[PDB]
Amino acid sequence: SFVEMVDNLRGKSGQGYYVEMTVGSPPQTLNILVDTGSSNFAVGAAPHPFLHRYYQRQLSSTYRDLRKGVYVPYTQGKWEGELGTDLVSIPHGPNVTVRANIAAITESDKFFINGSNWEGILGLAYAEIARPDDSLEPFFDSLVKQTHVPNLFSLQLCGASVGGSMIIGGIDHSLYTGSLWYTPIRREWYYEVIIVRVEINGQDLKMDCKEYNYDKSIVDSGTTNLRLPKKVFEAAVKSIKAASSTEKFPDGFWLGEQLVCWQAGTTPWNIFPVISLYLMGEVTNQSFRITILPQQYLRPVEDVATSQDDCYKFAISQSSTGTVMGAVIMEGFYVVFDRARKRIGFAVSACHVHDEFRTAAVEGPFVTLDMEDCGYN
Ligand SMILES: CC(C)c1ccc2c(c1)[C@@H](NC[C@@H](O)[C@@H]1C[C@H](C)CCCCCCCCC(=O)N(C)[C@@H](C)C(=O)N1)CC(C)(C)O2
Repeated sequence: SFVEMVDNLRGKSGQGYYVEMTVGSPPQTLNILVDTGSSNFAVGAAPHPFLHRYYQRQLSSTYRDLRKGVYVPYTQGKWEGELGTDLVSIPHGPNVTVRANIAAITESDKFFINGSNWEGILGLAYAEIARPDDSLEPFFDSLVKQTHVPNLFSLQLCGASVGGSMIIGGIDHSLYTGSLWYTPIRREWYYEVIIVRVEINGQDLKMDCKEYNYDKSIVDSGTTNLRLPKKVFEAAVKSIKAASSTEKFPDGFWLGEQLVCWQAGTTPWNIFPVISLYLMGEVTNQSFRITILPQQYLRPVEDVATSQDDCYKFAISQSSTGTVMGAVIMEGFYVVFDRARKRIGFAVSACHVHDEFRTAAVEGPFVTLDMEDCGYN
């Protein structure tokens, strides 16, 4: 019954992907942002200028207050609220209903986005990072523990405003081509992985592979960009600037604030390089790579000056808190979060990103020595 979940995600570019859910009794319908970078299920529960609707506890006969507060500070944005429980279901998901923890958001800061169509957040990562502490069982743990839904999910995030699929409980073989390559989940808190090699247009960055994972690398659908630690971001940008020196862009573009434009249909894709991330494999001394096209890290932005040009923002940004494989990296791949086997699988998506010459890829096997030395401590 996975066909029912195909195309159950929507979103706007740079504004995440959301799925429809219901909370309470009688059911209250809300759009919920799908976030593999956090572990709290939370929904707006008080008026807010950017909310079209909100969770009204006073109307749900199944609401149970927990007499406990909560706040979550993300990389950017934060909210606070009240903890409680209620019945939750996913209309275009498994045909079940679970009692789960819910944070009713009463105040927020730079969290809700003006005109985004979602009103809450579904953190799908592990208890270790739940707020206030790891005793607040996350939604997906509740789902698996109360139903027979198998302990895994897969995300097919599509670019161009955007759609996708979240298969809860398995893999839908019509959503990808080729082979699935698995990398171990290093530790169950974020979806942490180990990057063992980085190449740009086929040229190795020749860095201590510990630099790629300082102080961690994660798979995070709640983050738009590919976020790279200081030393890696500098090497990658320098490499990307040189490959595209044919044309000139403001330094505010390489800082991810200014947008570059071109005539409608003349974007010089061929001057921007492909980025290959090599990930630790399942077998000794074995890795595999995923190749990112520029159509992925040049995020198209809606120019409302003259809707006659193609404009983009550079979606690779600097980090001081580790590598983040954000939504633009996940886009065009089918990503399997195999919690049951502590591994994350990658395959070319059915909605893969098109270049009339190059293609995104997931290729292996590759031999890599001393992969364990690349994890940071
Ligand atoms: C568990 C939580 C406390 C936490 C704390 C730190 C933290 C993360 C999670 C990890 N995931 C972060 C992730 O969950 C958060 C979730 C967002 C607030 C969800 C709402 C906005 C979704 C649509 C616009 C995305 C813009 C974007 O890209 N935004 C807002 C990054 C900067 C971000 O922060 N997105 C990443 C990392 C580096 C490990 O840092």
